Amino acid sequence: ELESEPIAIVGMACRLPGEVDSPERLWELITSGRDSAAEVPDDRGWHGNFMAGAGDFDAAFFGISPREALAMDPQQRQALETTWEALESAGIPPETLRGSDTGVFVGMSHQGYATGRPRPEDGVDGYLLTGNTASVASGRIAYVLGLEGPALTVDTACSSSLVALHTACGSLRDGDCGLAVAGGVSVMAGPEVFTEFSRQGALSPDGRCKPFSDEADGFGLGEGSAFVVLQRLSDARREGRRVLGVVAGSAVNQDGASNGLSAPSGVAQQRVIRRAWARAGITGADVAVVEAHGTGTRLGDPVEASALLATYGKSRGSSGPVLLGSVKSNIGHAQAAAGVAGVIKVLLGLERGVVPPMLCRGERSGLIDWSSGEIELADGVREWSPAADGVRRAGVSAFGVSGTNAHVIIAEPPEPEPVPQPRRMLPATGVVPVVLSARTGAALRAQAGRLADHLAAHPGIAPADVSWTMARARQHFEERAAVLAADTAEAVHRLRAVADGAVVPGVVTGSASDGGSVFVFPGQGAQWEGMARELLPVPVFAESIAECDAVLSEVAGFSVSEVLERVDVVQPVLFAVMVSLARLWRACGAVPSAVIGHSQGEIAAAVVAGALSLEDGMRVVARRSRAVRAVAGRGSMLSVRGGRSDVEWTGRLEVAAVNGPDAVVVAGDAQAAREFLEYCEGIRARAIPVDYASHTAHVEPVRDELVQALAGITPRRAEVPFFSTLTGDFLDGTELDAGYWYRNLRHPVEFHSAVQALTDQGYATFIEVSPHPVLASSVQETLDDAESDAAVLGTLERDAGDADRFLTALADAHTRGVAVDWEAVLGRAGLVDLPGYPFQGKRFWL
Amino acid sequence: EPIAIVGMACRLPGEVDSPERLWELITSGRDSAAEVPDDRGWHGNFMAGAGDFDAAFFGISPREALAMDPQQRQALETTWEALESAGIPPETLRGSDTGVFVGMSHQGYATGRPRPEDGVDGYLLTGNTASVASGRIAYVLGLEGPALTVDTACSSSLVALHTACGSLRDGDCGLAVAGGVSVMAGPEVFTEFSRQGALSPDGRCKPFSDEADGFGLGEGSAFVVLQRLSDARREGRRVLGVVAGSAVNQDGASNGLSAPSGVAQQRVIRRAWARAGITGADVAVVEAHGTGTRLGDPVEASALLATYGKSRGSSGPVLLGSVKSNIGHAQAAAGVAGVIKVLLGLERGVVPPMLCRGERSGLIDWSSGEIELADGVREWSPAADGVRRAGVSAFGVSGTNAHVIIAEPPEPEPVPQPRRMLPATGVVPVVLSARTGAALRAQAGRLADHLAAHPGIAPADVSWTMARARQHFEERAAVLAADTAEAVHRLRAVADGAVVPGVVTGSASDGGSVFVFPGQGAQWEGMARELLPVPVFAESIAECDAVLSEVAGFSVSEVLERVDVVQPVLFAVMVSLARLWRACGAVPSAVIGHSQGEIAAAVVAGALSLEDGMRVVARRSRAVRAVAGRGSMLSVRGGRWTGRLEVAAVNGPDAVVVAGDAQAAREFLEYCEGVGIRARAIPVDYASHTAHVEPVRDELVQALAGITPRRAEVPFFSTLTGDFLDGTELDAGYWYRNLRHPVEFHSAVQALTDQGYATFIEVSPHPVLASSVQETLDDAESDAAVLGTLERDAGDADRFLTALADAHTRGVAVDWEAVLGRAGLVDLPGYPFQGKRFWL
Repeated sequence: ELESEPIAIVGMACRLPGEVDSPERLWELITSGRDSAAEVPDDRGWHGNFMAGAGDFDAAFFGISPREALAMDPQQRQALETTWEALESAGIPPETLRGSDTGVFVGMSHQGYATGRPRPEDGVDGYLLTGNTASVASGRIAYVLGLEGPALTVDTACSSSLVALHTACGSLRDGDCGLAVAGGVSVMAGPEVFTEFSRQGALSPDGRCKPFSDEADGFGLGEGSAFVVLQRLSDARREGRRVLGVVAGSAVNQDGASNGLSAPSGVAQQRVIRRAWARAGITGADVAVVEAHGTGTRLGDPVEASALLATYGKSRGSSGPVLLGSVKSNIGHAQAAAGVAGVIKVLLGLERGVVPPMLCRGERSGLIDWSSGEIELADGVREWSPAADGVRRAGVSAFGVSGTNAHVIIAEPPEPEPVPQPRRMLPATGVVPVVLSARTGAALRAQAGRLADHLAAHPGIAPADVSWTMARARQHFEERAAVLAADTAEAVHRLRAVADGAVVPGVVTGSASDGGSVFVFPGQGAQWEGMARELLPVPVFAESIAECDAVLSEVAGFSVSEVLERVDVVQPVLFAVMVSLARLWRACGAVPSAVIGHSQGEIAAAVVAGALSLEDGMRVVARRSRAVRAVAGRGSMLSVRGGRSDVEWTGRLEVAAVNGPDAVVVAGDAQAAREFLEYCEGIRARAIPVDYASHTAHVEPVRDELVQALAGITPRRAEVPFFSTLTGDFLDGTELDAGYWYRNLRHPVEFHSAVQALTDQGYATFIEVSPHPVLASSVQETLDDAESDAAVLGTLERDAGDADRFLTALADAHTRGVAVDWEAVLGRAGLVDLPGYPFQGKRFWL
Repeated sequence: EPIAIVGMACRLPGEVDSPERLWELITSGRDSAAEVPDDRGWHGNFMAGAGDFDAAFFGISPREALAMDPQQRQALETTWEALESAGIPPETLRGSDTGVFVGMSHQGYATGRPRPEDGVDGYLLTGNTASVASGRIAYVLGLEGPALTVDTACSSSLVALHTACGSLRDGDCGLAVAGGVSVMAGPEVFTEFSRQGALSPDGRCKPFSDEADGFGLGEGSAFVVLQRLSDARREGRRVLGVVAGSAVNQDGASNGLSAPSGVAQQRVIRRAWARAGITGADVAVVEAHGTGTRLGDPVEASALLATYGKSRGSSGPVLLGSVKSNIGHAQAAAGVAGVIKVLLGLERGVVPPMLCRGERSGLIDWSSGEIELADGVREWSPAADGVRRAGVSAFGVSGTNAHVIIAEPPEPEPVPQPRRMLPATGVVPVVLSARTGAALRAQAGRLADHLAAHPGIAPADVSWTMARARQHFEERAAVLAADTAEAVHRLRAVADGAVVPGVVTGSASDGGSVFVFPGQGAQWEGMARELLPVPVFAESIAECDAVLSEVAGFSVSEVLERVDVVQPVLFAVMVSLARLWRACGAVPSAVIGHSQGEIAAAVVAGALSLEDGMRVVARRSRAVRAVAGRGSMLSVRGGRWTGRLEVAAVNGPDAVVVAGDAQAAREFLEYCEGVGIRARAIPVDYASHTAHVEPVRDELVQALAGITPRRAEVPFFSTLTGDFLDGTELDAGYWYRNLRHPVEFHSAVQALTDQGYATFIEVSPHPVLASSVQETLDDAESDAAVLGTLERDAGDADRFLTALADAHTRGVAVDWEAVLGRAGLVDLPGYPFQGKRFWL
């Protein structure tokens, strides 16, 4: 039950010359047949291939000071940003990795950064050693990401990154980690490496590698950053990762005693090729493509070609000629990153099912025996013949100038076992949310512009995939935005709206907060005929509604009563929609730090908090609302825009609620009200459709009777902190007896007071759990008084009791920082390749 | 499989140049703290010879040696030493799947614009890029397994050791070199840690002491040779200990890249026990990262308490220590250093001690009494298993951690030992070699110093180790000895350049060896009877006896002569001595013969079967007997009655044999006694190589007419024709013209000399022609050497062992495994490196 388990490549990232800043841009360069040879930049201080942004670093993203960033070797910084991008390609939000066996293996050597004396002004003392010692290149990644498997920096020159891959594959097979980042980085800071190869006469004047060409006259120095994410195939499939290829086998060895430390030996190259085949249990006939070391040196190219001839050339059998190429023909010699660059080239190929081409410049080298016809240069895009197995495979080679050699077999990934897919809460409406996050607003804007450009340049991409990917395969940062969209084109328009600062429907913006969420249960006038009907397909919701039907009939003979009103029906139905909407938020991941209610709302809130069972909570609102129909006739209520005290004629009307700084309820005698009302026809007052006045003495008649009816209820300790609008503070759920429920009907509702307290205590998000926003505007006004940044949210709305509205609410709750379990909401779609985090890099170059 | 440590080597501060010196420094409670050297540029711990390097040894230019990072030079010389500790002649590893794993980081060498006068242009980069530190060992030594350099700061060499083991388990290589080297060339590292305030002003690491106040910086080489236990046992290597389990993890998010985390340390310790299939109770010793940091040491102690301190259950407190207390923080070699320290202990069966200073840190919960500081030497309790174990930690400042369980080597499955070729006589040869004469004397003195300081080590172990477990270089010397005192005495002679009995000196050479077969008077009564115990010899005498019985009656008449018996018996002794040389490794490039000796030479070369050769010498001899009585031959010192004596053989520039009629010889002798010309008769009544034998011709040529001359598998150089003969030319005629034409031996030795042969071996019971050959070589101004085999009144195993040693000193290939068999590998000084200082 143990063997060389296949290792899977689940992500990849690279920064390479020729303006390549992602695997996909590398594909463009290779199919274009453009190269990157250009003159050395002046901004370094002393022809070749150079990275666009070698010295740019989003230092603030990773919490690194600008002084330390200036001291960090540009290789340390590329490795750190490219590691991040690789995990994003694997679809792993890097936070989930903190405390993980994840290992880091970085191939690298020294390139002459920070060799002068430190200009004291720059103030890099205390940072320069750590910014430039090899082990830190790998240790820093594990520090910044909280990774806890092995972290090593390895130097074998040109093969460094393939040796790092080889080591990570053993680490994974051995149990030393369960996920690994492996790759290499180089940035030619100083001119020492270029100078030594010039002196040797090893560099083409072009700056271009002409691999296997008659025009080969030396290699072109390059640089870059190339990283893959490795995982044992079993763990990959079990976690449903998107496998890009697999390392079927790999090998490492040494030239030994060649003719000069740098001299190449074809025999060594053959043996390393053959150990790889052995580890992978294949023969050369099973490999259609070879991505060679391929540096364009007159004497080395034939050495490499003779060993391919002696290995891949023989017994090709059924398999036609082997295709041969080298990515150095487009980007130059990327030194410590050369190997994995090659590996990312063949992986791009596997995606598209074709053999990646090479910039063939001129005629084949006359020094190579092509007479067998068994090796062909990959001149343009070609068919990738599977092997007799039906498996496509490639071979990648890196032969370092210190004599250590590597060869790796990359194979297409096996077919995944199909698994039963999880269900998506909320019926499908074609509308999908697409969420964005960055560490600043400029970065947030840039993310949105890039997603829009990608989706415009890549249409046909399934919006469900962009939705799932940006919610499940990306980390959520401080500054957020979300865009509802029914089809790709509507996404681009609204993503551009985020990008350019436009307010537009279907687009929301917000900052994520530490503080808790408070569920506001209003009651009052949240009802509308036909409410929340479109949510009865949702089992979480429908089930709550059904159990509510059971216990209502037993206590009031009533039920759904919305297949197609009056106070002792409306209140038992608004109770039911509110505890149901609450359970729906719960099952979508919004967990309440506290519950608060307005009058009857407090009964749904006590249920939602666990202080009263669903049964007792129904009985309390059924026999509280039957008891109010018994003091009908005389009595009514009115809303009065304008704050209390100013509204505070006596003995017939009194203040019965306070809802915000600019909103009060007054109640008392029916006629007496019309009096106040038509008085104000000359304040924006308005009367509530009521035949009685609660929170007044008109209710003392039903006291004792109510208290009795609800004497069998059993208040329990709450699971969620219940804030009493009566007491004005937190209250053990045992204290919610009939007395409390009478005193709730009689005493005045100090709701503005409670919202002020909860704002004082630092709660961040108020979610009105109701079929129509009733208190939301009043709460929003209270927060403006306290000059607060707390956010207020509705759930459903009249003409909006649909899933599309709850989806909108989920989108806004998440944008404010409420934890939406997007897995439970958008089930589990596939991972699509979308732009990475939009690093806001500044230049640092000592 | 378990990976075995089969060799080990280290250069460390405190004058430590070998694992034994480490044991010295550690058991005598001294430390190496001292001021920074002046000669480096710019308090700590420093290697004595950090900039010394034997560039000529590795064939490296002095300019390239100047450009090379001392870290690269030390790694090269220490890798050699570790290979010698393994008993592996490094040349036998050329073309081998041997892996090189080098832990290392940058340390400030070559940081300034180089003085053009230095001439480093073109070597600086190669001599300072990290990959070349391991790539160059693979290059110099021809190794072909993986070669990596790795940097995980203070854990580098244990991570290196961890990677090698996985490489060995994976079949990626079959032997690995692993370790770490650091040399504080410039002061950067020192300045940084000073600024941070982590460096004790003492320069001294005080691990787990209340007096801890920072660590002291240090440097070092520490390397071990690794091999799968199966393969080590097969090759019969000496296992110092086994890497039962190793683990590597990272601190992740500690309170700073440098901050230590105990959970991280606990987890890596427990992964290593899982790989090794043990629990903390089974480990008696922990060698720690130590350092002596006020805040670091308690994190390490807390993690050790939570693993090695829990659930010991009547196994006693684990012992605790850190070699940094004696040598400081070797940085990249800190780990293997600690490994070598616990290996030193495993040898002697005691827990190696630590220089504990002051009182135990009050920052540490000693209250369970389950962890005890390794005060002085202690008993190493084995575990219930019965296996002695130790744990070694190295925790990197980049946050990478390693813990390694070192265990005692398992008991070797015993195996029947190969037989020695020669009968044992308590006399052993100990052979010496190095690249220059100076180095040879140096190796001699260090072996004498070593033997003086460890008496009662067996001479047969010294013999076997020096002959089979070291490479043999250009300048050689051999010493014969029957006890250690005598070896010491003669080894001093070699060291002092003095001439003494028992001691031979010489230079190995490219040319081949010629087996020289005389006839003459090599015989003596009872010759070689002492070699009959040796099967290869006995079997050949016995097979001669048979063929001679069917051509005469005599046989093994070497117990309790005349011509038709002596020439047959000399023949059987020479061809048997030839077979003994060959079973001992000596390949003849060519054979040459003097008269009847050519028959021996033709049989040794395969041109005649043993029978046809016996037959030729038996008849040829009887032929002489027939035409005897009158006639005589005499030796005459001088270069080369007229028709009554002629020259019958020219043996050298000053030696001639004159033969003729018996009376005319008596006349030539009296004249010589008068005129003073040195001459003496040869006890014979015949005159061979004159017309005196013509009579018995046309008779032997008929008796030897059924001989079957075959083609020779060894070039036969005809003294007769003075050039190379196909063995099918060796017909009866030849064997007659051999008896009648005069022996032009001197001319043949000149000829072979001019073809570049290097070594002449007289395959005879007594060296008849050897002094003449030397005379011939002296005049050609030739550096070639002349060797004998047996000797009149010696002729036993001792004289043959002596001959083997002299042939080895001159370049002849002696098997040594065939002559000595297996014996014990013992630790003896390494190659005597002759380093000049290099430093930019």
